[PDB]
Amino acid sequence: IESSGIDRRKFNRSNQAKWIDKISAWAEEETNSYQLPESLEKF
DNA sequence: TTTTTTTTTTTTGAGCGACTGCACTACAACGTTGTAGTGCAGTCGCTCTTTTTTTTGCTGGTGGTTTT
Repeated sequence: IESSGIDRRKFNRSNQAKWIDKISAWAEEETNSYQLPESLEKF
């Protein structure tokens, strides 16, 4: 846990859990950008 | 095979990016609280060119406009 990393990441993981329902969509969630190793290491 | 009427407009920009406000936790100052950093959402500016390039048969040839 970093100072830039807020404790509301479980809400983003719950939003990503509701995203995996069907593959008919085309646009992914913005919160996947929270799960990047280039962004998590800098935070 | 015939025939009738009639004068009212509307609608239209959206993605990119910043400003500002409220919530939310991390961490140091004085268990608790104030300050700092970030996320999310409502509100708002802005801005979207320029232009020009061509061969065509004067009557090419038994052709041909006009009055009773």
